[PDB]
Parts: sequence; C-alpha cells; structure tokens
Amino acid sequence: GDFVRNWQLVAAVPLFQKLGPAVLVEIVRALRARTVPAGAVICRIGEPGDRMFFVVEGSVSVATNWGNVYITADKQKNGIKANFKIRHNVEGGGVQLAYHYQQNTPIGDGPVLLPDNHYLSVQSKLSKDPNEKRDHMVLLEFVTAAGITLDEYSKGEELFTGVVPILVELDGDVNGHKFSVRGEGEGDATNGKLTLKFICTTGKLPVPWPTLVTTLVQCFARYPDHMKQHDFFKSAMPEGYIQERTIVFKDDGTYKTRAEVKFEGDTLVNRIELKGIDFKEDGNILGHKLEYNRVNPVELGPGAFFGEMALISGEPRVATVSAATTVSLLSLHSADFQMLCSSSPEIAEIFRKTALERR
Ligand SMILES: Nc1ncnc2c1ncn2[C@@H]1O[C@@H]2COP(=O)(O)O[C@H]2[C@H]1O
Repeated sequence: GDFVRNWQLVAAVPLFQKLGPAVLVEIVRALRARTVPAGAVICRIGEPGDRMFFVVEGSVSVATNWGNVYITADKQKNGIKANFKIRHNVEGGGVQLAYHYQQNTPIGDGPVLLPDNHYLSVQSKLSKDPNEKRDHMVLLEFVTAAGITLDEYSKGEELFTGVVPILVELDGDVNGHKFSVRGEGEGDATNGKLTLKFICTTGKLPVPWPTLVTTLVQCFARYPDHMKQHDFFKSAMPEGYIQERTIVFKDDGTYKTRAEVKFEGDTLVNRIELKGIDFKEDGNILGHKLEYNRVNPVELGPGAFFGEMALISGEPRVATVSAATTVSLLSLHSADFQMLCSSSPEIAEIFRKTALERR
C-alpha cells in the first residue's frame, strides 16, 4: 500500500542504489512519504530534529542564519531602537562585520505598541534568476520574534493577515557612486516570510548585494501569540514609520539610511535614501570581495537530502528549509538513520562529508 509507493519513489534517490534489495526493502519500510505544498516550512531553525529527508520531486530552499535583531523601546521618542551585527563572508575566507544601529519613529500621531526588550531571528537565502540579465538579487527571508518567556488565563496587525505585495525603492550614494534599486515581492507575516526580487535600475550595483539586505520591512515579522503586544511595526500601520540606520563596516565605511515604510493602497512600500561615506575603493565593499551565496548556492532537488545535521550532531536544526516548489519527500527517523549509516559506510561517508561541508 504505502510500501509499493515508497518503493517506487525511492528509485528517484540514487544514494540508495548503494544497497542490496533485501536491505532496501527494510529501509523503504522505515521511510515515510510526504507531499509538501509550495512555500511550506519543512524544518524550522532551532527546532529539535528527529528525522531527515530525501527529496523525490521538486526542490527545497535552505535559509541560513543571519543573526538576531535586538529591539528596545524608546518610550520618550514614542518609538523603538535596535542594534545587531551582520557577518558577511569574504570570498577568500574571513568575515566582514557590519554593525547596525537602528531607530524607528511612527509617522502617525496615534499611540503605538512600545515593546519589552526582545529580538527578531532572521534566516535568509540569496540567489539569482537565471533568466535575468540586469544586476539583481532574489531574496527569501524568514523573520521571527522571540526572547519573551511564555500567565499560560493592534488594529494595524489585521492589515497583515494574508499575503501583502511589497514595493522597495532605494536611491544610494556611496563615495559618490550613485545608484538606484527597485524591488517587488510579497510578505506573509503569518509565516514571517519575505520573497522579493531586486533590480539595480542604473546598471551595475557599486556595492555587494548582501550589504543592502538589511536596508532593503520588519512589519512582516511573525510575532508569536504571546508577544503580539510587542509588535511596534504593525501597530504603526497603515500610516507607517520612519526607519533610520547607521551601519558601520569594520575597518571600512559607513552607510546612513532613512526610510519611509507605509501602505499605499494594498501595497507595503519601503522608500529609502542611503549615503555611504569613508569607504575604501579597494576594500571589501567597493571592491566586491564579499560572497554572494557560496555558503548555500542552490535549491536542493531530486536525490538530495536535508535534515541530516541534527541527526549527526544532536543539536537543533541549524537552518530553515522550505518547499520552493511542490515537494515529494521521504523522511527517515533518527534511529533508522543510525542503522542505515551502519549498514552502508559508503552512505555514512556521504552524510558525514555533506554535513561537514554544510557546517
Ligand atoms: N549551507 C547549507 N547548504 C545546504 N544545506 C544546508 C546548509 N546549512 C544547513 N543545511 C541543511 O538544512 C538543514 C536544517 O536542519 P539540520 O540542521 O537538521 O540539517 C540541515 C542541512 O540539511
């Protein structure tokens, strides 16, 4: 019943052809098949991991950790403040730190939610559209609020109950290099999910796309039920908020940004002015020495696997994995994973090395 199905499906996984038929029958009896709708989260970062997954149809996207955004109320200015560090990989190895200093002030006169101290967890995947000739960035992002212990007996939030279209506009000036970016896409606050594509409309971007991610809509963060009273960003909608930043690149220049974030009709719009000063023309930013996505460069399609890191290390999921298309999965529980690795040292090696490479 399920076995004839999983037996048919397991043919799409060439890793298992490293296996005799009697044993393969036993493995297929332990596999569980799953159809996953396009866009759905399969594994969430920080969750415990009791199984791993083999892709039989479709592809999945891995979104890796970008860090935490630490937020505090600014009750006297009726807004919030945030500070955090971004670690950009340098292409030859090493890291370029970007220290972020942030303040947000509502545009409207009405009261907003002024939160207790908390943070936003961000995971991201950066990619390219193989049919796009312009300089561009395709971006997938998950944003989750956390840091308030869950005791256990805003009107702006109802603007984000579904999928909201987003428009992003940036005029930049870095060491006199002027440039513009336009981006469009959609925000799903219910799942904390951003999917956008950005174009440099003036030609070649004079800085690396990863350094513009933070500047290019925290109102799409998923605030958990017990934290809805701490979501300043949605509470200031629809009139919106001003968001300003100082971004200090260690041993290099600084970005200063001012943005208007607000609804125009049904569309959440983010309009940005950015000025960069004191950059080194042969440094990591103006010299384009930062990795775009070498860490995590591809969706994982048929024959690939994920979820193996937690089973090897015992640590929680290190990344969020979501279906890019409709996905057909076979999952394998932890205990049967250890037996698979024991029965086939070849397969054990493939897992070991892949998990190392991904670490
Ligand atoms: N840089 C990466 N490239 C590809 N896949 C990854 C990367 N980082 C994590 N993963 C996968 O994402 C999974 C998330 O859950 P696990 O940590 O159990 O195991 C992880 C790997 O399978």
